[PDB]
Amino acid sequence: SCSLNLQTEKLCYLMPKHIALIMDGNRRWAKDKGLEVYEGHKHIIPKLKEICDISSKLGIQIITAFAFSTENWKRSKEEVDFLLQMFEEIYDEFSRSGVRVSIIGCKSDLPMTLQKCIALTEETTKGNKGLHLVIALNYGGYYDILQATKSIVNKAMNGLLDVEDINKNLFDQELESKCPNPDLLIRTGGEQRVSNFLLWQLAYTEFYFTNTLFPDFGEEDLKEAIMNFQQRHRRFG
Repeated sequence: SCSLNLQTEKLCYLMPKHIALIMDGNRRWAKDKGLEVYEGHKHIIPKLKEICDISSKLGIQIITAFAFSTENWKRSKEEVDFLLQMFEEIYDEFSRSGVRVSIIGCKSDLPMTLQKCIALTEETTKGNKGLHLVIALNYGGYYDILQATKSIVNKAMNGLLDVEDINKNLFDQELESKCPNPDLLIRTGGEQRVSNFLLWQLAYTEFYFTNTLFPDFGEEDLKEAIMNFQQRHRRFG
């Protein structure tokens, strides 16, 4: 059965509280400087830290950043190997910062070195009360919905819930990215797609696509995206 006409609520009841980031344009950035792809990749973590510090001053509370999609597993070993090595630098950039860092995604597929850096990073930052950075590493929208579905099937087979208890709120509590959902998605590098980043979480998100390449994306670029977000609310709010 189904019924939508008496279903009120809404998930989790002018500045965007939560920004989702697709950090694209780094390979393109390297190629048009005549640099190896690896020189572009090296900009990702330090640029993400720079955006966190700017965002924290503007009163943004959450950033979810798409660091490593499941599609990365389809590139040359050397490129994957570079990238999985490179993300250990999350410890160096964030462990002694004022940013609270969580990772979402399938940790088990990552080298135990990366797994332990990730675990150390979450542990040392867990007490920071400023911006919460969620880093999506080996993460997909399909993955999040499937791991949630599996969790609900387990609960049902152990008599913890009835099919009639399955609703927006119950499902949401089982996802790795939970509401409050992103108010604004920013994608750099010119593509106008979400590339299986978040699916469930983007239902009411404002989409902002810029041709700016991630390594050129600075405080000015961010304030422009936010002012655009504010004019959309005056027009459609």
